Amino acid sequence: KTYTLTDYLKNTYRLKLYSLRWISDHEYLYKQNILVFNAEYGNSSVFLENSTFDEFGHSINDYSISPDGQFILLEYNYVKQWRHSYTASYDIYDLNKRQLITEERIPNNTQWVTWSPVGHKLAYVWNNDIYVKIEPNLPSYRITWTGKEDIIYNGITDWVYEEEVFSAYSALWWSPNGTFLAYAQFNDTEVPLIEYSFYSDESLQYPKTVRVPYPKAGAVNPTVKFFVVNTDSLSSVTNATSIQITAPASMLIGDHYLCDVTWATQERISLQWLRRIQNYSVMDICDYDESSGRWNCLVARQHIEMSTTGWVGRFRPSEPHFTLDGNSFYKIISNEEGYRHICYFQIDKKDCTFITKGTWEVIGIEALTSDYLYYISNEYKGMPGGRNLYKIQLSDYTKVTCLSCELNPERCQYYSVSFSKEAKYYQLRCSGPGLPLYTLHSSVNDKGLRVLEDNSALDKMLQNVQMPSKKLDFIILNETKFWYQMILPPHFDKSKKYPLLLDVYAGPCSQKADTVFRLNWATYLASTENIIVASFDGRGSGYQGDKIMHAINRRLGTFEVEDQIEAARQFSKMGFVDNKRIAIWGWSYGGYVTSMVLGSGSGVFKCGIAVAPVSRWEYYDSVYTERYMGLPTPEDNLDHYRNSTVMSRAENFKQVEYLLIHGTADDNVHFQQSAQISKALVDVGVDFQAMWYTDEDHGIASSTAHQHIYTHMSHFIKQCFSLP
Amino acid sequence: HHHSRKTYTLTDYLKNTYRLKLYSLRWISDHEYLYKQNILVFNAEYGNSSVFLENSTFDEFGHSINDYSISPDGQFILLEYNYVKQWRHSYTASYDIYDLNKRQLITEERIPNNTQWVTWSPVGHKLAYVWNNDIYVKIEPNLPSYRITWTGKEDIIYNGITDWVYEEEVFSAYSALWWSPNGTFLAYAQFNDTEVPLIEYSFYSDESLQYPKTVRVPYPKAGAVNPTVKFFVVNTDSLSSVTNATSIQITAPASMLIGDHYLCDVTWATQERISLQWLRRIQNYSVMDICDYDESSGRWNCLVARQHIEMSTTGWVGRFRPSEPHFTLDGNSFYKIISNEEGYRHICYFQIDKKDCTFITKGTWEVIGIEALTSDYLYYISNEYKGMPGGRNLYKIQLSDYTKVTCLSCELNPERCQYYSVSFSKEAKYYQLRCSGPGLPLYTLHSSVNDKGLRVLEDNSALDKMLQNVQMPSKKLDFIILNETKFWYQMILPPHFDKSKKYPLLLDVYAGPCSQKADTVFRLNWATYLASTENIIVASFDGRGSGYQGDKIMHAINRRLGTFEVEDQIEAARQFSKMGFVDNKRIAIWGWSYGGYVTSMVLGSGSGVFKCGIAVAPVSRWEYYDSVYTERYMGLPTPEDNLDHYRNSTVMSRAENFKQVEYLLIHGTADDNVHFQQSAQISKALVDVGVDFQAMWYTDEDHGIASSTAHQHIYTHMSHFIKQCFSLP
Ligand SMILES: *[C@@H]1O[C@H](CO)[C@@H](O[C@@H]2O[C@H](CO)[C@@H](O)[C@H](O)[C@H]2NC(C)=O)[C@H](O)[C@H]1NC(C)=O
Ligand SMILES: *[C@@H]1O[C@H](CO)[C@@H](O[C@@H]2O[C@H](CO)[C@@H](O)[C@H](O)[C@H]2NC(C)=O)[C@H](O)[C@H]1NC(C)=O
Ligand SMILES: *[C@@H]1O[C@H](CO)[C@@H](O[C@@H]2O[C@H](CO)[C@@H](O)[C@H](O)[C@H]2NC(C)=O)[C@H](O)[C@H]1NC(C)=O
Ligand SMILES: *[C@@H]1O[C@H](CO)[C@@H](O)[C@H](O)[C@H]1NC(C)=O
Ligand SMILES: *[C@@H]1O[C@H](CO)[C@@H](O)[C@H](O)[C@H]1NC(C)=O
Ligand SMILES: *[C@@H]1O[C@H](CO)[C@@H](O)[C@H](O)[C@H]1NC(C)=O
Ligand SMILES: *[C@@H]1O[C@H](CO)[C@@H](O)[C@H](O)[C@H]1NC(C)=O
Ligand SMILES: *[C@@H]1O[C@H](CO)[C@@H](O)[C@H](O)[C@H]1NC(C)=O
Ligand SMILES: *[C@@H]1O[C@H](CO)[C@@H](O)[C@H](O)[C@H]1NC(C)=O
Ligand SMILES: *[C@@H]1O[C@H](CO)[C@@H](O)[C@H](O)[C@H]1NC(C)=O
Ligand SMILES: *[C@@H]1O[C@H](CO)[C@@H](O)[C@H](O)[C@H]1NC(C)=O
Ligand SMILES: NCc1ccccc1-c1ccccc1
Ligand SMILES: NCc1ccccc1-c1ccccc1
Repeated sequence: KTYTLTDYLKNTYRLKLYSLRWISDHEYLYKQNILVFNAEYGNSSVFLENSTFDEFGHSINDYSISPDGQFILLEYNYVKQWRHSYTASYDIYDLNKRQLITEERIPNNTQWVTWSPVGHKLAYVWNNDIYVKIEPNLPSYRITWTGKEDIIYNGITDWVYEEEVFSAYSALWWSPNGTFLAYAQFNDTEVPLIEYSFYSDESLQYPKTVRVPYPKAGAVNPTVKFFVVNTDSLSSVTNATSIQITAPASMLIGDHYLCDVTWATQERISLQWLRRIQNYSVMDICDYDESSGRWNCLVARQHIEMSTTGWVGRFRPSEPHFTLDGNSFYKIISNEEGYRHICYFQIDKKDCTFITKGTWEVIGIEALTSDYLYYISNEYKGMPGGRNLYKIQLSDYTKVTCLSCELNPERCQYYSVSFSKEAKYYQLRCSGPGLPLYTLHSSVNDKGLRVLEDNSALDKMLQNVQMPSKKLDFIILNETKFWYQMILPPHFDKSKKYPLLLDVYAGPCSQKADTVFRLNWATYLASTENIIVASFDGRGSGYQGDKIMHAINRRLGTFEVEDQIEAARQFSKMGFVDNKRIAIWGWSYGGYVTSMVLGSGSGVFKCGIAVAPVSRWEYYDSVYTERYMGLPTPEDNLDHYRNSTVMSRAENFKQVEYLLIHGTADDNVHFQQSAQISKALVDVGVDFQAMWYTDEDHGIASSTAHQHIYTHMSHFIKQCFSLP
Repeated sequence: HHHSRKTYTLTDYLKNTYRLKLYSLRWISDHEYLYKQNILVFNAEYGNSSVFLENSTFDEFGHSINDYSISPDGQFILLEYNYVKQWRHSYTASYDIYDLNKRQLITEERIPNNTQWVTWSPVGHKLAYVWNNDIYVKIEPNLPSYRITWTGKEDIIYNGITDWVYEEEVFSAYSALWWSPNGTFLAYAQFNDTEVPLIEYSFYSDESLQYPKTVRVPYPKAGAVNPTVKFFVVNTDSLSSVTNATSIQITAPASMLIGDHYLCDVTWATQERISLQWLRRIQNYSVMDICDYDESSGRWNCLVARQHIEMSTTGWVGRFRPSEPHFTLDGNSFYKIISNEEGYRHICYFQIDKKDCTFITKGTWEVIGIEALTSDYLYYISNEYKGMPGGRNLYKIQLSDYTKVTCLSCELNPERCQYYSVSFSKEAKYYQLRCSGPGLPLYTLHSSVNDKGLRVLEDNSALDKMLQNVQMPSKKLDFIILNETKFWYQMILPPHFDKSKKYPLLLDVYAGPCSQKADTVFRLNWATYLASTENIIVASFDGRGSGYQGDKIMHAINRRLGTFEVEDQIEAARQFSKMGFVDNKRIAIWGWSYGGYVTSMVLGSGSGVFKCGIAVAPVSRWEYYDSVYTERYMGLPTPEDNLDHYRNSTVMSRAENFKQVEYLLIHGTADDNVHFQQSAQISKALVDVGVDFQAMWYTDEDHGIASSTAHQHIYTHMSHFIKQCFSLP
């Protein structure tokens, strides 16, 4: 038998995870029941039983143990908002007594909650204001009084900061020992609202209009203010006093963003700010002052990170990792040859020294100790789509050890890591070419303690199914390596001609050719329909240096689009591809590129599917769009904004079969974007197929809609490929 | 060859290869009408037409002239430009006035931009116009206008113009202004939408609009808060530029003010007598008031003795609304189509001071409309000829002798003409007949004194020439017996139709209350193409709920929408397949609006009769459609009325059954009538039960999906879907 659409949609074959949350430097929690595990022995006692909260009445979505292990926070009444944001009810459970607190409870509709990093202090956001609980059963102190729905956000992000800047709803930062609470304040007063209908359940007589403050390209952005409150000197008599830290003079001169918050020590915080033109950012290092109670960020302690060839950072400037004394830090920046490497900074000195070098990139700094910096990179075998954990000796930068490279080179070439509280242990997460493998390691000697999850259950289930394989490789274009992957049908025959589906994203810093094992739609297409599904990382793609990544700076809808067409041409020349049956599909940026490709009039592609595509860049949000496109003004980049629309390519869609799909409640890529594509196609008399999804957002992630869209897409591709 | 090789193609339909010529005229007097070659004044009797306005006269105008309107006295012309469509009847335009005698544009005190309605008095050249929701009157075109109302408020208070629901469902017009016969009085309605909830939807506009617009329209859905209505009459002769105008309120009868009600008809009877019809929100009870002007009061008074009640125990009253009265010259009598004791609609003769009327027509057929009445004759359209409800003829009944009824149009050309409408001159001395009948449309002129044909105005001979060579389809108009009742169907049959072959069939459905889809009208439409080119039979059926056949058939679906009319369409297809020439592996159904709903209900019925179908802008559940139309047939969506059937006749509840059929669902996103909502709820329900189907939204299109480009796209799209459903290459 084969891996079917049903298998994909119903998860017949499930990849087991081994999700753990470190509680200390040698203990971690795991759900089977919730057990505590020992890293030394692997023994486990039950921490809270299957039904410890039986007579609760509510359904528990998640939990959060306080750092000192004295209280547990139960989260229920989960209502998803955007990508990361949501609302929930909360209860505090005294662990020393095993009983829910009933006094001064956390209110319903709480936007964000968090423990302080030590002890059991609590900070939550409710109705856009910040409250603090020193003790779970004591009244909370109100920190901010300016909270206003859709307008002022204290300690939580607005739509655009949530999606594009912090990848989080929270804008609350505890100092390491919980003394200070730092937060951001966002003002959306003059930011225009995107409006769309929400139809809701059949019983709703009149559709509801959703209105979300959302800055599209070149519109009025939110403004940001930054505060730090002392949670140890809180009065129950007077209103708490918040100390503002103003953005540096180089940022105040125009529109800007707060793009990073990172505490260095107990009395030192680092903030990164980004100009609206995102090629200039500044890091301030701010110290708490004694006989003034204020925060001072010495002009001399400013660190500038700018780019001559593009934007700054992969998606934002990278975060700093301070040494314990906070007089030094490490961060990933692109070197003089454009490759992202770790640079070592002195709090006071302008120049940093690079501690990594080469024609590969550091992905992330993972942990810092007294003697070692740990990082993940794609250095192993010059493969940008592999991921390995390396150890770098701080006293000698040349002494670099790959901790994961050789553990299982056959099945594992893509690792992530999770260190214990003080990096004494680490769990390795291999998502590698073979089935995922989760292993525990002692960092003192780098030996492997034990296998946590090996997916042998999946492994034997899969023994009985004709499974596809992955070919990961590169082609040469202009004396440059460009990587691609193919999901090849089972019993693949080089001498026979297969239909090929080109799976595209191709956004700036994207990577679609990697060593990750996946069970997805492509898996079914290859396994059952005998379709090759290819992906390709061309210009604009990430983790290969700025020469490649910055190629599309200010030129979205050009090189990354052309390169996808070129990749398909190269794939025809591999001899096992039926060039009468090449297709392309993508979601979001992938939707855009698919559409741009189908409208290019290249003649390479028979058909395509665009899901929730951007159709023109003025329709998309400011932070993301302007990062690559600049501003849509006559003095900046209007001409290319005007040039890079799918609408302008409508005529060329006469040569191809198109499917356009979009959820009507997409807060991210607004239905508007597809509504304009469809209108333009109609206006030039192009026939095509469409599908809207009522009330689905950008994820089209309802169990039923998810199943419906993939089913619908399968029929379209099978129809396009003459597959019965 | 030399035999017909051509067919009527999809391109022919979309590009208008074969154009039907019309002959639209407008009577100016009792013996002259206007026409357009250039604007001429044809003399009806001789044919001599002197030139009235050359095409060039407005070349220097600087704007494209959408329409024109000559004052009743031919002294002034109204030029309409900057036309901006709103709903089905409503729009906005600029207006200028050209003095026909003085030969130039009036520049002083011009009608403002964004005028909602303009109209001449029926005699002379008084003017009434609505702007910013208020009424203004110009006694002369170049003088300052008199402001009648001061209460107009966008979306809240409408003066002399209807709100959404009154435009669409009650008056079929934007104006709520009615001049008295000689222009002395200007009657108007005033609607109040303060608590009517707003439908809201996105308008995407030109691609240069960065943020979509949200359109907000006061629109009462079934059971919602309705607009209130007040009625006024102002004397335009006693206007002054020193005091504000005095509007005299005419209140509704107490039997109406007791609960929610509507004004459904306004009809002047004389210079000093107006008749109002009012309808209760439960639309089974209506009251006509008849109101004389009082000379000493300066007020209007409706005498309770002259009050007339029209009701129905079986359904609603009127075909879509209570019928309009047609008054005798003295205004002491009127004629009015009402349903007789056995449910057939006929002309009843009423006396102003009397309760009981006398029926002037009888029979198992119906009067469609009263068209004209004189001292000696009443002229009306009916479907009596050959007992064919889908046929239409002009009849003449003698007022002094009801047994003397003459058919004026029946026998003119019986073979090509079986469906007529009429246009009478100002005092019925001449009339134009429009034959749309089985053959090519024919326009003729007549004098009513001797009823002889004066001339052929337009005979569509150019089109007859072009068609002489193309394999056109034929129409079969016949009936079937069901529960010993005749139900009529039509078939657009492919050329060289062969009884022995098995053709695929498309059920073209509408099936709304008082609908008629089986008639004698000649049409060049999508159905023409399907038959001519694709060899598909496209049939239509008038089952229970349909009109022009009596209340027995028409009221069968009262309070029961989505039942018998739906069931009868399914039943029809069974009959068609059992006629022997239908391939019942290939039966499709398609409809728009109510027809979209019926399509959806049929596809979701689980009958197994249909392979596929297309629903365009369908209603999906009655709580989503407007109060006036829905409640007419469905009552209130309340537990103590009809909530049960409201909840029971949604297409959503039938989602599961769509697993058995190929479905295409189409809807314009800016549909102000049947909201996109209705399809959005259908789609969600089909997604929820894992049914695959096909969809197409039309960005910024409304209920008509009428844009040149969109119109062509949807028909191309549907053609592909139907061709693939039927395995047609
Ligand atoms: C959020 O920003 C808005 C817009 O800048 C601020 O509103 C202005 O406040 C000033 C002084 O209070 C007034 O004089 C202006 O007229 C306001 N403009 C508008 C558009 O409202 C608002 O004060 C800010 N709120 C916070 C809490 O910072
Ligand atoms: C802390 O600050 C808040 C908001 O600034 C105060 O609450 C307001 O108090 C003023 C008078 O001082 C009233 O006019 C407002 O109506 C109050 N707003 C609300 C509902 O909070 C609060 O009293 C302050 N606490 C003190 C006394 O320091
Ligand atoms: C339109 O109708 C509304 C009611 O729907 C009228 O508003 C009322 O006005 C009176 C007196 O001004 C108030 O007592 C009521 O509270 C209002 N009604 C409600 C409930 O809103 C309004 O006057 C009408 N408009 C006009 C000018 O006719
Ligand atoms: C693991 O085992 C030791 C005894 O060998 C015990 O003291 C410790 O508490 C255990 N930890 C857990 C997680 O139960
Ligand atoms: C949260 O909401 C529910 C439902 O209204 C209510 O019964 C409960 O008391 C609320 N809990 C809190 C913490 O306010
Ligand atoms: C936390 O840091 C603050 C500020 O430096 C300091 O006063 C305090 O000692 C620390 N708390 C403890 C007891 O760890
Ligand atoms: C940042 O971008 C602007 C606009 O593209 C450009 O003119 C400027 O040179 C850039 N600044 C830096 C510091 O590279
Ligand atoms: C129409 O014809 C009549 C009769 O022959 C003629 O006298 C007249 O000039 C024409 N009509 C007008 C008023 O132009
Ligand atoms: C209508 O608008 C145009 C353009 O704004 C203006 O020139 C013209 O005078 C206006 N017409 C009237 C009669 O107000
Ligand atoms: C007419 O009515 C309005 C308000 O209803 C008033 O403002 C206006 O001045 C009145 N006209 C005069 C001057 O009589
Ligand atoms: C129009 O009607 C009014 C009301 O009956 C009357 O006073 C007036 O004389 C009429 N006008 C003419 C010129 O017939
Ligand atoms: N908004 C940045 C982002 C982050 C994660 C995934 C997708 C996207 C995205 C959506 C739409 C268009 C371009 C990117
Ligand atoms: N609103 C009555 C009407 C009149 C003319 C044409 C269609 C319709 C209509 C639209 C939607 C649903 C039911 C009827």
